[PDB]
Amino acid sequence: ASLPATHELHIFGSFNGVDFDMVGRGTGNPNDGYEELNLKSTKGALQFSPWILVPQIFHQYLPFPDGMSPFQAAMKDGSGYQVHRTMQFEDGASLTSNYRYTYEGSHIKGEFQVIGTGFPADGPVMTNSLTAADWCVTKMLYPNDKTIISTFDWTYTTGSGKRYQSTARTTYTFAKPMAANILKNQPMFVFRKTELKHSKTELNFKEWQKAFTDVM
Amino acid sequence: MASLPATHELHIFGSFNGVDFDMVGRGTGNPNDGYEELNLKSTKGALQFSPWILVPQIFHQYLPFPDGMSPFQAAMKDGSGYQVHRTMQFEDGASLTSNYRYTYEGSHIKGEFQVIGTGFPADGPVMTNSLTAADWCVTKMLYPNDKTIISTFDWTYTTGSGKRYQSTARTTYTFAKPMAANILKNQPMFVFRKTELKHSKTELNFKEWQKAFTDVM
Amino acid sequence: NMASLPATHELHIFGSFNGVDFDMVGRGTGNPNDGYEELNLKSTKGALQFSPWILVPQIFHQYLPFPDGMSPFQAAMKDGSGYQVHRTMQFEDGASLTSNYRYTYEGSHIKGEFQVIGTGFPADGPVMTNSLTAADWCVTKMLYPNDKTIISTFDWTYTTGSGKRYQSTARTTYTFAKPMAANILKNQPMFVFRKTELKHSKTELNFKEWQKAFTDVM
Amino acid sequence: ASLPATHELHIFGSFNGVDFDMVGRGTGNPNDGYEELNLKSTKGALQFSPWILVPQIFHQYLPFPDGMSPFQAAMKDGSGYQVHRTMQFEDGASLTSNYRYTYEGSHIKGEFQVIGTGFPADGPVMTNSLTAADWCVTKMLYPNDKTIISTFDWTYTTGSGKRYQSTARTTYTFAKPMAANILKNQPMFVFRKTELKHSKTELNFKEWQKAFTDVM
Ligand SMILES: [Cl-]
Ligand SMILES: [Cl-]
Ligand SMILES: [Cl-]
Ligand SMILES: [Cl-]
Repeated sequence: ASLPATHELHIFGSFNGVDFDMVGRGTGNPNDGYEELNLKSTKGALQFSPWILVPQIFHQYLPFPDGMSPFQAAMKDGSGYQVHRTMQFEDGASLTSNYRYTYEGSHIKGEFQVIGTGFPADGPVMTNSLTAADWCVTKMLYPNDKTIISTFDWTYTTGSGKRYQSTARTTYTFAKPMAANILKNQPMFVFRKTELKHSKTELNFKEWQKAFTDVM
Repeated sequence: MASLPATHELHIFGSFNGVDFDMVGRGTGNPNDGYEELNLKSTKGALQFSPWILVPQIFHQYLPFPDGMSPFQAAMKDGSGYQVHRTMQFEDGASLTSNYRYTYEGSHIKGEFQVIGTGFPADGPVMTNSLTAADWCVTKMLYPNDKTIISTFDWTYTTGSGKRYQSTARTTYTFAKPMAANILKNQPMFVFRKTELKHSKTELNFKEWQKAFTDVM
Repeated sequence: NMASLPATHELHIFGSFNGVDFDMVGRGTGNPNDGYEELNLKSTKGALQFSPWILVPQIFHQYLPFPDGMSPFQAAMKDGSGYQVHRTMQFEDGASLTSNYRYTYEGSHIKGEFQVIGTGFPADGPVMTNSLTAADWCVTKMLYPNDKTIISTFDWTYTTGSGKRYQSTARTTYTFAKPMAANILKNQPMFVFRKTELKHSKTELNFKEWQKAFTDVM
Repeated sequence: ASLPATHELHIFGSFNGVDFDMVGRGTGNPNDGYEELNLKSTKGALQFSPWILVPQIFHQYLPFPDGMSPFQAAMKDGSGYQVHRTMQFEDGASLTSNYRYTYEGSHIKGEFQVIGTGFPADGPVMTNSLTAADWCVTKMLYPNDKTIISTFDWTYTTGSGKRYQSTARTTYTFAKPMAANILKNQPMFVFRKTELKHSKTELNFKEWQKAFTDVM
């Protein structure tokens, strides 16, 4: 019906075969790409660094340079989209996820399944040694009118000073075609910053986004 | 009643390019030589994609090792079991991720497989139903710790045009209890496999042969 | 002494594509205050049997300024210690393109020796059929795992005559003889937005590049 | 014009921008794939683990199950082939190389250029922590009559107990078309074992090879 004002997320799955589950609510601004979110565990203490859930934890808040993003258009007309993300880490770990949304006016309900495996017991994720996520640029292309393929190199800083790297690849599938003005402008880049304050069981997340085809 | 498997059943489901699919069926196998065969039928009408893309998605509990039980077999016997997480990244940009869960009762396996595929082009061999066969394949397995197997292979199909359709496969196995020392000593462990698939748009018959080895010579 | 940011450069670029040798030589200029470069190259061994677009971005980061001052490439030229470049590119159709760049400096002038080896480009692919029409505008990500190394990554795509893009994954390692300055090392990651243009025949090309480094667009 | 009995190698290039150069002589058996090689450094002590020159340091010794490999056939008629190898390591290092050959009867002369970068100072290569190369299966496909694409996951055991991994990819380009009996029989696998006895300045290398399409 309209652009998003609020949202809620049920995020669940497993890391190294041990189940996790978090729920919570959030808000954001569709005019500038800002979004905020609180999450609490429903199954006790998290076994892994909560930073590994960034960027898992809402592009319906992202505007484009000259109008609505395809994500925003898909929310307004109700046809929507599905997300499918893969992340391969330097130390052999793999993190795959799928996002499903439903829309109630200006409210979004997220159901995000997230499966992580192969994270070494002594690596930065399982030892809670991640400190921050690097600022990041995503490259988006449109191989057809109902598909976005997004790529970025994702890196955390760790307590040792070494970075922890992964190669991210995200596919968006739309039920209806994206508008002609979106498809004409390829590639579309998105710069993003994130912040996360976390405990063993709870986290508060913030994101800022800016889309651009050109910086000159 | 602990045993190696004689029969299995599968519920396999998920989506390809945002379109849901669901199949169910039953199979048998020989855990002395890695043979298995499976019949599946669709529960949501005709499949929108090449049934070959469900191989190798569609049971390593049938695989023996050269010196004795595989960790897959050992985890079935004692009932502690394992989970499977597979990622396949295709040459044309498509991605196929999946997650396998099992339950056991004696010599019978019940499989619940979730499979999500996206980014398969409209004119690619998956969506045009142009995959003709799966190449015979060698998997490499390593054990980074006593409860994890990392499996890698280069997965290729033949197509109608003669061009092969390629993907890079990575599979993680996560066990509830430690694998035995006789398993962990032999690294890398390689597995040579062959597959056959007869299919319509609603039904398929799958066969697989397997042979594990550390040394060809 | 003549320690300087670059005004001019020359390039000898050579190696092979699908086992057939090629060799080009030429001269160029640029503006190290805004990242602009222009380069003219001519073949010394006949017609190029591959799309000249496959030599982008092979065909000078000494022209790139950073937002707050010199880039490490500029600083390495200014003091003469310099750097080596090692680039790998893996293409969607299974082709492989690896290269190594060596430089010498005389004041504001750069001499480049670039070795470039391409293999596995299919006979009916867009490179060997001269079907590449342009290179997409592109954002590179740079990180510094130590004081003498830069690791760079980008997803590199061309438009083609068929209408569908030709993709590769690019990874570049820069190795510096002396440590990079602390102010450079503090600002990570450093992104670089770039545009390119290429006019070409089978034996000659005119290349243009525009660059803009940034840690933040907001 | 002959199958190989002996060979010599000049291997050179750099690791992390530092030049290296080795020369030496070897023998092998073209009827079973065995080859042995001894090399000496010409620029003093090597600054890296000599294990990182495996598998860099002669498929002209490899037979196929139905006769000559394409590598053997290319030597026997003199048309030959070029090799182009890329290896991407788990800690961010890259190793690329190019091999050229000339033939003098049953004697091969190899000129191999090897460039390695991004090997961290505390990684297994630069600390000399590699203990052995894992036994390995290569997969070979022929996308056309003059090209072979070789893939393998390459791992060393180390002194820490953790393996050191890379993803290896090799392209062979032939001057003449390979024979029909090769092109139809895809994929071709090759199982190999290696042994290395090394010092800072000298090494003895051994390799055993076996090509197969089916082990049932
Ligand atoms: Cl994304
Ligand atoms: Cl597997
Ligand atoms: Cl770069
Ligand atoms: Cl090889």
